Amino acid sequence: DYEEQQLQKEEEARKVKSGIRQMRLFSQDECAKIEARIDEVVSRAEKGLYNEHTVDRAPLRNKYFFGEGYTYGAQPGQERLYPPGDVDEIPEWVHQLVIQKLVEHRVIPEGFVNSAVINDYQPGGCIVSHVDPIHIFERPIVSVSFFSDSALCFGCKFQFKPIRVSEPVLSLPVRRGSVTVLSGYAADEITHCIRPQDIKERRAVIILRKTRLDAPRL
Ligand SMILES: [Mn+2]
Repeated sequence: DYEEQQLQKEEEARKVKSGIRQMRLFSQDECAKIEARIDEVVSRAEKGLYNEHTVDRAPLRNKYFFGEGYTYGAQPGQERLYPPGDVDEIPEWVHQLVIQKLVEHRVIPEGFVNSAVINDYQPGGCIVSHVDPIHIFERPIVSVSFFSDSALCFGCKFQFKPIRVSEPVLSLPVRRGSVTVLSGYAADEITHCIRPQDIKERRAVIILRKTRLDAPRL
């Protein structure tokens, strides 16, 4: 049975990989300049200069929503965009330093991205198993990593089983300055998550997405 389980995990991992594209697009210098602006965002949030729904604080992780943000609404799936104008606009530097570079290297089309979420993790931070809500966001899902090298996990059923019973279907290395593009199986047909032990130093990720025109709002 365990041999079968193992072969099955390998097969699923192949399928996950089919929907993953990665590249290193930001040099150490570009990363440093972007990292300084991420620190500016954190500073302005701590000064209380953003709207309430822009900033979501948790013990080992903060989220900063720009352009569009979402939350669980009263109950498609339950996630809902905030009302228009509730979250702060995407900062110019995200357009100029990050998105424009992605467009230049043909990762996404011009005018695709209208949502930018900055996730800032301290060592030990955790994200629950999830699929990016398909009734909110079009594919592909793009993420850009900063401050340190880490890992993104796919197939996250292990989160709900005892330690030593299960493991991620795929652990994907995500290096500082790398761009990760999720489509097909990887974005639609399996969960992803982050494990505390994989965050060894501060890690930040800029998640760049397109909201559906018909995405429901609160
Ligand atoms: Mn996600």
